[PDB]
Amino acid sequence: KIPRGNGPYSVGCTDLMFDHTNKGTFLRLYYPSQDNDRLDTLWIPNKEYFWGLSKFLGTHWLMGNILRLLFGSMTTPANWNSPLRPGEKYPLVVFSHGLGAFRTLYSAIGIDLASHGFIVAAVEHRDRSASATYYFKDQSAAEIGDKSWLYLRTLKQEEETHIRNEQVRQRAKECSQALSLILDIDHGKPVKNALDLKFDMEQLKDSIDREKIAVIGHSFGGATVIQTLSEDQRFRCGIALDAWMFPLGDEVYSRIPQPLFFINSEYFQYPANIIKMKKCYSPDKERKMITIRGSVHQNFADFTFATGKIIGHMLKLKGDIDSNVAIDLSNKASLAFLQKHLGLHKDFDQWDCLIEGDDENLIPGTNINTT
Ligand SMILES: Cc1ccccc1-c1cc(C(=O)c2nccs2)ccc1C
Ligand SMILES: [Cl-]
Ligand SMILES: [Cl-]
Repeated sequence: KIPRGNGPYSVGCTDLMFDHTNKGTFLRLYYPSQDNDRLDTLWIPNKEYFWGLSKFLGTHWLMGNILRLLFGSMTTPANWNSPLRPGEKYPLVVFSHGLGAFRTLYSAIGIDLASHGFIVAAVEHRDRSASATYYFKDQSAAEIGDKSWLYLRTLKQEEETHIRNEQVRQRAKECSQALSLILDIDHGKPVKNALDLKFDMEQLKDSIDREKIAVIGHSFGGATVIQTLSEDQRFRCGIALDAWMFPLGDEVYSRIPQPLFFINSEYFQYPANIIKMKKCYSPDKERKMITIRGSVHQNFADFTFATGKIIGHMLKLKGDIDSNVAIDLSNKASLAFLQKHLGLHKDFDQWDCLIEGDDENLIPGTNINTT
């Protein structure tokens, strides 16, 4: 089980694709919901995501079929297509997934943020960093639901620097484009969802606290946070969850005026990566860094709740720390950070001490020595 949100709001979930092309926005929306008696949300909704997952893990696509057998009916505790909770303007998080992931795989984060009164737009990237994604070749294909699938691209050694940087820049553009889509919907601009789903986008009219915008992401998505902030000032702060810094250009590091929070796992980080995080620091800039004790890279993803403790530890989906304990720390410290830098009038400041790494299961800053 993916945990339910800890906040007071019920959580809805829907998908939005606009336009229908490989250049349009595809996102999964998590939102405060009016109702709590809908069907739970299908975690991985299409067989082709399992094929892409199997390719990314370096197995035969038939292991994809076995993963589908084991996980294809798994749900996440968000009310599918629930009406939006009316009568409040919600701050907006745009969320960026890791390499091999896609929009649906950070629901523990998305649901928790929504349960505290956020709208969350979890982007599906079309940079070939997702294990799979889909779109429609044209308007006829969209109408009949004839999906075109795009699978993870594997790189040769000498494509690494260049293609990862091309990908992070496309990812930033996709985050900006998703923001603009949501902001235009918030006006009441008619948008016809390329997916035929029983959620009226007209509900989102006048629902966004238009100045309270953040970008959050894991791993590749953590780099995407930083790229996005340097190029789109509409984002007011960023949270990089165990950022993989390698994709970022040399130019970005001095170009991030917004507050930035690094939440790291203990066992992923390494000096080359920490050195790159430290390049984002300047005395005029607001920077914070914490490390979750006993955690691994995938503690931020829903894969951490998908198996038992032994299989979990074996597959590096779980660390020595309990997965619920770890995600609570990351989500609560995130809430306090967003309250501070978005200027929210909630009670998230109760977790301010977590921003400083002041907890038995937190390391202030980093465990990694860079000398
Ligand atoms: C746990 C799980 C459930 C359903 C499909 C795939 C997985 C899986 C996932 C990873 C993983 O670490 C990642 N996959 C994509 C991005 S990270 C490693 C092993 C397994 C079995
Ligand atoms: Cl290193
Ligand atoms: Cl790790």
